Amino acid sequence: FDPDSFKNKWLELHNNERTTRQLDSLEWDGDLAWKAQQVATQCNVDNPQLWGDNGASFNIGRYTKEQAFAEWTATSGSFPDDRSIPWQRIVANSAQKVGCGEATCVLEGDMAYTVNVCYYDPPLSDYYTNAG
Repeated sequence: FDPDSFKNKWLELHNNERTTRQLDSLEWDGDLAWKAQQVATQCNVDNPQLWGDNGASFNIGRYTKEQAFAEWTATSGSFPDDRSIPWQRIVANSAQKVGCGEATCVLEGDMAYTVNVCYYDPPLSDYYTNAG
């Protein structure tokens, strides 16, 4: 595990997407990244145990960073419906900060797959607030 490159890759993926669209870059926040790992550690994509006011303000996904990120941005198509929220978290105007974390989990007696989680601050709100 190389932390410095880890932060770089995640930030680049996020900031590429927003740079294209004339948006301010996101800054890394360690606290979020920690919380991200707390959630990542559980090996539970469907029913994570969450804590905090911003507990739900996160994306979750399987495999490599690129694959996981793409799967979120792929949801752009149906904006502004609730199916596109993954993508909304990434490109919300209001959003300032991201932190990501990972965990290696195992398909029982088969193979190991990475789990990725990113947290966002401020958390996503209503349609109007998000673009403010």
